[PDB]
Amino acid sequence: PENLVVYNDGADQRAAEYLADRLACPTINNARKFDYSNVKNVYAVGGNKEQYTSYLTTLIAGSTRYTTMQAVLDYIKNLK
Amino acid sequence: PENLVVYNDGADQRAAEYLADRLACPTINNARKFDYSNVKNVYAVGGNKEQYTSYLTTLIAGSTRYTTMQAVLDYIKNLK
Amino acid sequence: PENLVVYNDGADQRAAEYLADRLACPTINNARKFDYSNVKNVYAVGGNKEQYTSYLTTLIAGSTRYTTMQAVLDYIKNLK
Amino acid sequence: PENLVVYNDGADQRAAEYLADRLACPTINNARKFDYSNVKNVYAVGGNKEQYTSYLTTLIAGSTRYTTMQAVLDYIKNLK
Repeated sequence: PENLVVYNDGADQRAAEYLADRLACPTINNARKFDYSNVKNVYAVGGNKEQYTSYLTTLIAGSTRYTTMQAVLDYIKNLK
Repeated sequence: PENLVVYNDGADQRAAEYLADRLACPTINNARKFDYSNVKNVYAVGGNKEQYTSYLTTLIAGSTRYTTMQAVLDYIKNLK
Repeated sequence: PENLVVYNDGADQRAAEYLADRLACPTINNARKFDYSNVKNVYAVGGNKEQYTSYLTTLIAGSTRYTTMQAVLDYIKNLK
Repeated sequence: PENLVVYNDGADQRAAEYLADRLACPTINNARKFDYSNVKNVYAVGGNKEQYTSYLTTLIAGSTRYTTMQAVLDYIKNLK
């Protein structure tokens, strides 16, 4: 209900756990059927918006697994 | 606010993700400072109760990483 | 060249890391193009044999992610 | 015997798996007692050299989990 990070099976879970560390919050596998309606900030890591809940707040993703990870690190480093 | 699974760095994350799959819920690393007061069911996987929040509901843990995993599988298999 | 554990993206990596702990060996993601010809024992965790190298020695897999994990634990517990 | 990536429990495994993807090779947990003498290139991700085998070839590590990950991405991106 404050922050949640969602990811799909595979390399993107890696990036998601780094984001979850910085935000001090939980992660969730997108394959798990879940009620996102009461989560304040829903972050998605990797892929496209259509894969995720319509309650998504922020998508962090690049062209590859490596650039998705770079995008997360950029996001983490530039938080104020 | 329904279910959350907490784990410590290492092998226990493995067991936690299996439990989170069965419960269709998020996981959280115990190193992340987090407010557990509004979570209905807090599950902890591995270790002892003193490592975790006082809002803990269910600890699933054995003597080793392998028996902790066995305990989680037992828990999953026997849910009705 | 003694032991190697191979897995596919997702839950099966979890089981593979438990097996790799017991065998004190490396793991490899099956998506990585790799030369298996010089590995003495090739273990695969989850799925079917057709997914993996023809140098496969032992497949440990069940009907589900949970029973694949059970099969690995059985294998670990019963080693002499 | 060509490439192997070693890591310690925790966040550094994340970076190690990205490196292993790029190099198409296995990963190994540093807690596993292992014979590194016949591996051509031994990569370590995170921490200091004293934690790892003396057969280590390349250490990729920063001041934090996040900068260790950045260092791996830099390494991956700049390979020719």
